[PDB]
Amino acid sequence: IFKPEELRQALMPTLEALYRQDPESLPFRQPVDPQLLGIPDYFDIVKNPMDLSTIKRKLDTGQYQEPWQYVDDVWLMFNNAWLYNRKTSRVYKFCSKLAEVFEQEIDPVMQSLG
Ligand SMILES: COc1ccc2c(c1)N(CCCNC(=O)c1cccc3c1N[C@H](C)CC(=O)N3)CCC2
Repeated sequence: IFKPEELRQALMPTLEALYRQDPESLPFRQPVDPQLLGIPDYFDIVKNPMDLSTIKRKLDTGQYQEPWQYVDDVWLMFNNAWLYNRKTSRVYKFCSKLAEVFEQEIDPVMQSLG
């Protein structure tokens, strides 16, 4: 059983590491509004949108029972971006950088949580 405060304390630094990436985190910080962004087919392609602010809210409000659910949301965010965007795009390349950062951050943390 994982207490929500323990998950927050352990996992939030990994999320903060993503947020600190500039310019790479910028398209990932807030939920996608497809009409506002001029990408009206977004939710047709991306069935389960995810973004950094949603993940933070889930940690803040105790919505994860176990740490792999958090890892899965981060990876969902990445996979959505690699699915929707062209390989030359900023979002695609930025996603790839975030995945590099996340891999390094999450490893010791997951080992520590068990
Ligand atoms: C589009 O690339 C950039 C790169 C840098 C910056 C911005 C936009 N802008 C705008 C940020 C807001 N737009 C997006 O978030 C976005 C736009 C088009 C497509 C995608 C968008 N992002 C999500 C992940 C959905 C996605 O899969 N693809 C801010 C200044 C910095």
